[PDB]
Amino acid sequence: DEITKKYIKDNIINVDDNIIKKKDIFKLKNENNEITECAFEYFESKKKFDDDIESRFFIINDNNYNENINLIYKDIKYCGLNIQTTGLEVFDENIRLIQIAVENYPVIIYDMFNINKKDILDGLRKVLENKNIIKIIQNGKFDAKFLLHNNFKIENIFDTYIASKLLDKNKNMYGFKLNNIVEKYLNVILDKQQQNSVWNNSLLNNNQLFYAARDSSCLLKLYKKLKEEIKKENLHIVNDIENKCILPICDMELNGIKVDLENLQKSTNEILNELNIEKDNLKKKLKDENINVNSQQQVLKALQKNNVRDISNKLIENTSDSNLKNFLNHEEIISLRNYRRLYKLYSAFYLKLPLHINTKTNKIHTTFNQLKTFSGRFSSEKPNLQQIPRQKNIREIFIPNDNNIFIIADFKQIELKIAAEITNDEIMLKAYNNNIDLHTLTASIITKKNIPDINKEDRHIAKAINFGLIYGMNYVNLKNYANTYYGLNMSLDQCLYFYNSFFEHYKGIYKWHNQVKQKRALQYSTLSNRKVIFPYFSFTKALNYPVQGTCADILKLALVDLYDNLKDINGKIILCVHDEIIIEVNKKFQEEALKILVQSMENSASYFLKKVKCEVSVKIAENWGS
DNA sequence: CTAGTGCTGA
DNA sequence: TCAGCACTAG
Repeated sequence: DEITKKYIKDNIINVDDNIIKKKDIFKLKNENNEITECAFEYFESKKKFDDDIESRFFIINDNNYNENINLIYKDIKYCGLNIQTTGLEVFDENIRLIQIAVENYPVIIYDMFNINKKDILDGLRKVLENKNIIKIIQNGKFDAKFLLHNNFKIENIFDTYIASKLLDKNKNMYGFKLNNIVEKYLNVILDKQQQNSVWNNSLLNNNQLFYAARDSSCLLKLYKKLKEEIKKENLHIVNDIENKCILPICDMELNGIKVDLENLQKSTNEILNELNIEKDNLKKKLKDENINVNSQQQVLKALQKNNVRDISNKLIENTSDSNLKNFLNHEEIISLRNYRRLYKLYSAFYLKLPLHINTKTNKIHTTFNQLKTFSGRFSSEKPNLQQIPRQKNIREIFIPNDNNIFIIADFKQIELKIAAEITNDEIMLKAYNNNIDLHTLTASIITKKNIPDINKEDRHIAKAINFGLIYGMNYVNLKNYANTYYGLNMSLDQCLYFYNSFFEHYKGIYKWHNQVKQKRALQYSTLSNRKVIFPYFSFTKALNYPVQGTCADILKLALVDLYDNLKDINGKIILCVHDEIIIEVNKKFQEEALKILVQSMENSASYFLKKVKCEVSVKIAENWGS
């Protein structure tokens, strides 16, 4: 039909009319700073949209290309960037459209599947690569991944999703989509009713492209309002750190971590054989061949039948971990706990990892979020690399690529040092400046011994108590935390003495607790001014948000600096979990990468914390579990 | 024979 | 998060 092929030469198919090809004379400055009149071709919606957002759009392909269109990019400061892709997986999908939105101009849509002259993208590469031009994106991680994977270099970025998330102060988890944000801040409905229309086809319908253009032009007005809103709330530091942390995260996701298939198979066979042996032993002990070991009620009934009792001659009724500890003087329950451990490992990690390794490259690629967590720390999904077992044997599976070497660096006592800085405790700072660990100090003041005499067990009691009480746990509740997560058995009188002694000397933390509990404020802030508003008062969250948020800020600034400092030796950032950062470098640059990483982490720590000097433990490792 | 909720730990 | 196990419905 002639109506549907009116603009087929530009790879546009007309569905419901509502499209007109119009030519107008534009005014632009030549490279020599001379106003040169140029005539372009742009498409417009025949039926005007009720909103004020821009809807005109160019389309640049192999034939329609005009050399003077690059004059739009000259002497700009912000540009709206949005890309449409054939699918979500970066490795199995290509980029369909690149969209650049420039103020008081139509959006420029690059038809990637119909571009073959590499000079067509010459100006796009410069406008993306320039550090003085701010690129506005929605969910910038996705677009940055897709652009970097396709040999585009992107340097500056301003994610409207990040600004919207920070401004809401973690009040709501859902929302924060382009329609929601634009409705909230501009009072305009984008009509995002496109149900993920077909993009793989070379021809694209009218409504698809007009939805694409309005999703890009609206980012300029959102930038204008959100910049002022961030400046008003003094969130510019956190916003800048987060925006610059997009590229490190995308680099981590693209690089991934390699998996040794041979060692993985060997470990899987060994663990499965051990599981079978333990299952047979438990079957013999439970005296029920048909019993399903995994069934909770069945094992409860079996143990009840066998009549394993307490020291108080009390029978078990729940197989929770805390309950199982009380009953340990029988072989049956020991075998049951061992089997539970083995089964948890086998069914959580070994059998689940092969679903995540890509056979095309033999690597695990993770999805890193940076604002879903309440504290602000990174969170990983699909393969939850934070949920990997911490045992040395398990982590030995992960290895660097061929002809490379890992460099693992992690902070020491970062939460405690941040707490000392924020609360301004007189004694903690003076201790740290003399090179004594706060765990050692806590152990010494508890045990009344001098610093040299502290053993490892006292250090362990200190490790429990310091993390226990800094976040406001009551002395009664210290028992459960100590026994559950460290195995120490403590008498409540001993806990009372520990609490009194701990808060008698560290005056700063006591004053901090008193102020936070007296004020009962609903708004809290970190040292990067990342603000959060809780629905109601929560003492533990109140005392925990500042330190952990500042730790997240320190790690993010470290990644931002490290990504720039590693470009000389082609280092690859692989992972960032807890207070740990992993980078792979070639074996020739083994020595320099260590100094680069140490300097980056130390500068990041010293930017925020000023009283205390942070130290980093770095080791050159052949594999993760070294 | 397939669907689910509802409930219990690792 | 993640897995798995008794109890309603055709």
